[PDB]
Amino acid sequence: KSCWYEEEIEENLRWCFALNSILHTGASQYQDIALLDTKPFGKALVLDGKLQSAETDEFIYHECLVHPALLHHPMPKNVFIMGGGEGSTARELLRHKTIDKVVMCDIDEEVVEFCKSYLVVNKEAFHDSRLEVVINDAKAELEGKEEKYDVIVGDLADPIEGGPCYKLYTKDFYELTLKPKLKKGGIFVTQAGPAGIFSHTEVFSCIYNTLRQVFKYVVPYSAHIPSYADIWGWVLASDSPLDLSAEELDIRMRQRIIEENRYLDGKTFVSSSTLSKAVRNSLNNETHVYTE
Amino acid sequence: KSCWYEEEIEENLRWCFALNSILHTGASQYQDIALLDTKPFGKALVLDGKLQSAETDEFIYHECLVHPALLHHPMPKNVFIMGGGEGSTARELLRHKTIDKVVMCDIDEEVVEFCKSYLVVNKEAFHDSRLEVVINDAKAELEGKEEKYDVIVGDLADPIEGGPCYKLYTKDFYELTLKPKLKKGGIFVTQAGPAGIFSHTEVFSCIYNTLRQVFKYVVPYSAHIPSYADIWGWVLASDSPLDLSAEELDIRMRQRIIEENRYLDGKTFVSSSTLSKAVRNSLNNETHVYTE
Amino acid sequence: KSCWYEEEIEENLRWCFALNSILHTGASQYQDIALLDTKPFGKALVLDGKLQSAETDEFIYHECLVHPALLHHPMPKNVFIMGGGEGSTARELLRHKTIDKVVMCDIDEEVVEFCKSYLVVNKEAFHDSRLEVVINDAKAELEGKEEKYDVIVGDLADPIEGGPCYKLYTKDFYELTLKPKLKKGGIFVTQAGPAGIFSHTEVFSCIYNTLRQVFKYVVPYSAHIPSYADIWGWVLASDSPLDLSAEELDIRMRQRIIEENRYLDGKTFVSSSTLSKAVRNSLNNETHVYTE
Amino acid sequence: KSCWYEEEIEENLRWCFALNSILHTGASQYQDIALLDTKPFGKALVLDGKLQSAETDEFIYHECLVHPALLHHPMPKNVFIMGGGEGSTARELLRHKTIDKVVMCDIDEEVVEFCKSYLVVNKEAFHDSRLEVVINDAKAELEGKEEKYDVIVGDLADPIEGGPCYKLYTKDFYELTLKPKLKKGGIFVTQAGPAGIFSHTEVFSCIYNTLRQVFKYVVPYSAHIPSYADIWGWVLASDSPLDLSAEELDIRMRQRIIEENRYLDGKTFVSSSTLSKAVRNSLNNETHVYTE
Ligand SMILES: CSC[C@H]1O[C@@H](n2cnc3c(N)ncnc32)[C@H](O)[C@@H]1O
Ligand SMILES: CSC[C@H]1O[C@@H](n2cnc3c(N)ncnc32)[C@H](O)[C@@H]1O
Ligand SMILES: CSC[C@H]1O[C@@H](n2cnc3c(N)ncnc32)[C@H](O)[C@@H]1O
Ligand SMILES: CSC[C@H]1O[C@@H](n2cnc3c(N)ncnc32)[C@H](O)[C@@H]1O
Repeated sequence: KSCWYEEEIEENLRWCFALNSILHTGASQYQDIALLDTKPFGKALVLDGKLQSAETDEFIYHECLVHPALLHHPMPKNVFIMGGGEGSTARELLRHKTIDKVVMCDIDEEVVEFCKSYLVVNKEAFHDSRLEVVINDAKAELEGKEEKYDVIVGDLADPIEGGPCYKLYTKDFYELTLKPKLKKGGIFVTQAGPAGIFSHTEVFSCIYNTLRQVFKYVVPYSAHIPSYADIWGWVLASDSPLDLSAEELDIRMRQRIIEENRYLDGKTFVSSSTLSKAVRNSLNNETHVYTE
Repeated sequence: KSCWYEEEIEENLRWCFALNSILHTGASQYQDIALLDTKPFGKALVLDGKLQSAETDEFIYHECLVHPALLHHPMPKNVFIMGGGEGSTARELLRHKTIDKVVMCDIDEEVVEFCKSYLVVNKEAFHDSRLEVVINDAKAELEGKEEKYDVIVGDLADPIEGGPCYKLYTKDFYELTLKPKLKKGGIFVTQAGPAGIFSHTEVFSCIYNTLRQVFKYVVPYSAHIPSYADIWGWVLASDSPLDLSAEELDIRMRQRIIEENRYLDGKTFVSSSTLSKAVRNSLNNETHVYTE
Repeated sequence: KSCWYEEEIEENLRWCFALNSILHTGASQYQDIALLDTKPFGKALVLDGKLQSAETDEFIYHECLVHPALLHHPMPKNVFIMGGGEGSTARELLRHKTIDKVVMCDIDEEVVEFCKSYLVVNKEAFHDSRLEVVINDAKAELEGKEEKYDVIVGDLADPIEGGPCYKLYTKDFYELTLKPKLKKGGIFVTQAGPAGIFSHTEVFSCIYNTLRQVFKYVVPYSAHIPSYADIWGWVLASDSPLDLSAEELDIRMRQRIIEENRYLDGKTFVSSSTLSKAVRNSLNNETHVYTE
Repeated sequence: KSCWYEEEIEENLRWCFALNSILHTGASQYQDIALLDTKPFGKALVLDGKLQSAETDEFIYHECLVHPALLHHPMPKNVFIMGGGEGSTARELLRHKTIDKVVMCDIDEEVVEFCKSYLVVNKEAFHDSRLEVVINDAKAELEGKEEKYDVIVGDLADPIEGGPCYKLYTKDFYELTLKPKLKKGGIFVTQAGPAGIFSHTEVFSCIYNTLRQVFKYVVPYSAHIPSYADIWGWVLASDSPLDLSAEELDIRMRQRIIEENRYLDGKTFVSSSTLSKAVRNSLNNETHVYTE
């Protein structure tokens, strides 16, 4: 009971996990990198002292981030990840039998190399001949190449004014950089920060609203992640409709995804996408738009 | 911040709230009592060192516990609360225009008087002329009185083996004590413990399955409670169906409930009662029944 | 075991006391004020989240701050405290039968009023007809009045560049403001911050060295305070010698001080003033002088 | 900072050190073993969840434990350590040019091998040809061998009733086992627990008084150990006097000890052996004697 990892989730609120060990480290100019072996949540990847992915429950975040977008697509073949150095987003994408190519574009080579070696859940993903790793700022990569994609996946940090990832959540990014690189029928999905009853106002509503200014159809959704001590959110965006029944989603999963999902079925997604009264209300009334 | 309340909410997992003050304390034969003034969650009632109700979010637990059961009844008039010394269950029940009598049967008078003295938000509820307070074991109290109720509400602790509340979750209790004290068309609802992706197997699935042995129609549902750092669960049970649309629920809230709910609208209840894949599978495959 | 007061003593080092209650508060523009009722150390006065005085052991700090200076004086009659709003420095001074007048000059009236009411160890001190309370910056008070004193006592915060108390530790303060207000045979004593094996370099050595530039005789000394999690320091300074045997000090205490000291006898002071090898070495080699 | 080692060093009192890592662990029949890499104190050996030796300040404990005893002997040649598996006691003893043989008798081989493997500062000491390691209970080992020593060193745990080390602090042990294994002019020194203003009554005063029943000359002394957040105690005992000046001690260190001590000079020992008022009074009024 003597060693603890502690994080201040919100100020005046601390979440503490008993520690077995501090397994491996790196550090880059971009961020501090650590892998902790924790008692309640297993191995935990921590970046700049912030938990990113815990062994026991990261499947929830990665299944929610990836599967709804691909399943709403009629035939998703090629896909670009903004971020994703941890490798689990890639792992989940690669379970889709329709996928020919996944480009993982992470700014930090140290994250990629670290996780490739030490997040061994992703070992087969990292060695899948369909994966191409690119080391670059994702906005620069997208602007610089002509290739278009069926799905683009944002797996970056929250947009904080003055911060490194903000510019990949702006109206101008989505409109001028992102949409030109989606094929017809293309779907964007991004992680969209906390989506709790109070916490949803921090970035989730703004991301939803910003996407609403650019894409015709925008579907916000959320799920609890125990290790995060909150509900997390994601947003789908597309110029083609995003409206499938629970059973339609299930049929698509059984046909197209190798192995059973552990978190997500069709009903789970329908529930995730039915937000609570107050959260719906904030999203509907939100006027803030991220710009730069 | 200098002052903290710390609770080990699961083995190897600590949840800490910064404190403004420690307001009042009390004690009884059944439990120690404290009211803390916390920074993240306002005033928080703690019983035996376990958080019960926090000012900022107890609305969620109490709206979830109360409103679905009454809204699905054609005309709910009398209601009996097992426990509810804290007073927020009563507060919510008394928001219904159809209600003419609320019996709060809590075993611990010290809890009742403590909250009646110090939980300001329930002052008005405790003084409502429809509210009758009875200090007793709710099982004995139900057996010893022939009166029957349109709704019975379980607001007890989790059924822990050898614990004081266990016996109010057994098949025999439901079948031989509780069911005979429901009027025709009667609805029972109980709090049913943690309903997280892993925590749902502790009691929630067993409470669902136990009620399934006794009532024809049983509807489990859940919602995130920030202050608990988990999803929490409730189960409706009745020998008449419990099936209304979101739109019907919303009309009925407008007709029957004084002022606007803060958490719950019709679609929120639909979402709440659509459990995730793994949770539905546990509930549907469960075989444990609580018996003496 | 649930409520704790925590302080980061040095960074990466936390000292935590179990809390009974948060008894009283104030706040002024100068500082936050709190009285905590702690389990290990009793009642604890905390200013700006920093422990100042704990019930169980503040006698150590106040006996060490006050008694050596007065006892080295042949007949100390009038005495000025820089700071001392907490009242215990005054209490200790007032045990001297030679003392006619104590001036307590604290900048913060809220500290004085708070402690007068709630640090009831000092109740009789605050009501001693010999005490005069002045509310003012001590440097302004000393510069503005002509009255000279037999002993001046610094009971202020550590000198931090840019901070409120720094200017009362400078060479120019001691030389131009302070020494003119000492009578012949006058003794200055000030608290001089941490005096631990590593911590003594922060301010203790600089204070000692600064005093050395102004006063002929300068005697540094230190003692452990359990609640501080360190050795603390004080420095005597005078233009007349400071050299008494342990027995001479004892005889003076029995003659001049009402009641028995609990911490300090003559041998204790001799030991306190014999610093360890490394601390002596830092004090001897120190070249930094506080100036402004 | 995110990772902490926490130890409850007294009831209701927690001392927490930020961690770089958890280096190695081990176990035996007698205790669990861990080596932590801490921010405030460097590498720290922990036995049964209790801090033993920290890299930044263990020099203080080990110089205090060893050097006074040898310096007061005219010519100390052979020495027996009760415990000392950690190796720093040996390290210090081996700094003396007069020493020809050091017996380290520790009951736990796992402690010995753990520290011999992982405590770098003692590598050289463990490989010194004067050092002999014996794995045994030091009481049995002393009884079973007729060899006598110029100095015996107690480096054990505190005598706790019903504990493994209790029997190595009793009058009968000292009188019938230890005293017959001291050569004429022999000196015993033992660690003697906490020696704080309040903590000195736990064992320090009883260890002093017990030794007083058996040896003609007994000298208690103490020093602050930052990592322990307390003053610690040792007691010298001999049938010849233990009385040298600071100047004599310093000359003898120059003559006999390789390189400069970091903590201890002659005046430091004088200060150490001049206890404060309340501590001297406890030691001098004590009547408990440790007996079987
Ligand atoms: C905590 S951020 C999650 C991931 O996004 C990566 N990242 C941050 N900024 C960018 C960017 N501009 N383009 C691509 N990846 C990024 C980080 O290296 C990390 O792996
Ligand atoms: C935290 S338990 C919730 C409430 O249930 C009450 N309680 C516990 N057991 C029973 C019982 N058998 N009957 C009625 N109330 C109970 C407690 O006093 C508390 O206020
Ligand atoms: C923690 S500082 C200790 C005391 O010194 C007081 N103090 C701080 N600055 C000054 C000053 N310049 N003159 C007199 N008292 C002061 C504070 O109000 C507090 O009571
Ligand atoms: C923390 S106890 C200090 C050392 O004493 C050792 N020890 C405990 N009891 C005895 C004993 N009876 N004889 C010798 N060493 C002991 C332990 O293994 C440890 O290394």
